Amino acid sequence: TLTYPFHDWSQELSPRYAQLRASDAPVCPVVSEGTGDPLWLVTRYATAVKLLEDSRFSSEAAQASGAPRQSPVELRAPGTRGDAIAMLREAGLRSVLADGLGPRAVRRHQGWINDLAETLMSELASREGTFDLAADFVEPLSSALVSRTLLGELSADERDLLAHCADTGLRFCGVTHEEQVHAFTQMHEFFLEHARRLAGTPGEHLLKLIAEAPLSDEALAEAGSLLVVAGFPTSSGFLCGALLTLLRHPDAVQELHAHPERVPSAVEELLRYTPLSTGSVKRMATEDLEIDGVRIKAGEVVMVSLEAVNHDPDAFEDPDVFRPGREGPMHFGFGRGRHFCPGNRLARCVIEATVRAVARRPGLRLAVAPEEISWHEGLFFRRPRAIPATW
Ligand code: HEM
Ligand SMILES: O=C1N[C@@H](Cc2c[nH]c3c(F)cccc23)C(=O)N2CCC[C@@H]12
Ligand SMILES: [Ca+2]
Repeated sequence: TLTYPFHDWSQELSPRYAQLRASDAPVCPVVSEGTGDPLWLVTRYATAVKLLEDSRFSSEAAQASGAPRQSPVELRAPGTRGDAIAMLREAGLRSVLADGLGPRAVRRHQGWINDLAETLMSELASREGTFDLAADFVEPLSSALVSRTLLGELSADERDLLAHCADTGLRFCGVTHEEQVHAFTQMHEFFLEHARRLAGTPGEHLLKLIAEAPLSDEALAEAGSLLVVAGFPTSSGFLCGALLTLLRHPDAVQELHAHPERVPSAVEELLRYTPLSTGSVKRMATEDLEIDGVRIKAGEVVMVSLEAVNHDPDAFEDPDVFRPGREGPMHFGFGRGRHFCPGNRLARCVIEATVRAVARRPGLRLAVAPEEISWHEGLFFRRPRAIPATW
């Protein structure tokens, strides 16, 4: 009878996650609020590891059209396949995805990424009065990341369209079903017209490397939509949430100011501590399976809340405490197993650049109380409406 998700749109995690984590079962039945579909939900680290590293629990089958699902609408343009990352790896493009997303891409981009974060912070520090870290730092930094490393150079209008399509499509509520679907239609039709054009510009952005490698307009458009939904609301949501975390922990920031070698530990702890998705990664049983004693029938979908797992006290001592340099296991902020986020290198690079830009300038603080922060309600990927801030 428990419906999913739990409407915890701010950084305050729903109490249900601890309730289920403490209950007497390793997986719990829920019902999708948006479709009425029955789903399984995992909240414990030990169980999550087992699930996400068993390839008989399939991601592609859970993303497929017609699957039991937590989203109110299918997350694809009608009539399209909607599984770009599989299609690209199927077309033999793993080596290109590594060149575009891996350590060589980070070496290519980290210089300007850090120059940009400093330039943005410096411009804000030269201003008299208050400013908005969401609109004045995160949005330009994450837009530049998406443009220069993933899509190619976008005009302001094009960026606004894609950002709007992501915010409208990647929702549990707040928009009608047909508005939600049409957001994917608009983005797909944008890339049907513009994906190849974007590839024919200067740069080494991933969509270029995909278009240049040894692909139909429909496949390249699916790649563009993938890069928007995978890179834009995630990075912008996470950077906003990590800034809120840092601004609430001035002692930790002061330690990073004094000991810049401790920033990478703080980046990893932010990935554990700062919640992002309001839903769950999901996988469909491709045959009858058993997880810690509970039978999962072929075709049933099992969900893992990364947020729940990252706050599991059996995994992390004092899980609700922001503690850079804690010595526990790998966080789940990028997932686990074969589908571990391939954007994790660029993500870490932009997070580190943000953490260092903040640590170099102590005194940065919120210009309102944490409870005065307003949150977009119903996004898959949490994001505050604004982060009023000041020195
Ligand atoms: C910055 C650019 C990013 C790109 C290009 C990117 C790309 C991707 C792609 C293509 C996938 C699908 C992999 C698959 O299904 O095999 C993925 C998964 C994932 N990403 Fe990212 N990502 C980015 C940023 C982020 C950030 C900032 C976070 C979190 C802080 C994140 C968290 C995740 C997680 C948890 C998954 C796993 C989903 C699952 O297991 O089903 N990503 N990412
Ligand atoms: O909310 C949602 N999460 C993702 C899974 C996820 C968890 N964390 C993530 C992250 F940080 C980056 C990318 C993805 C995720 C998913 O499958 N969704 C289906 C329907 C609802 C939506
Ligand atoms: Ca079905």
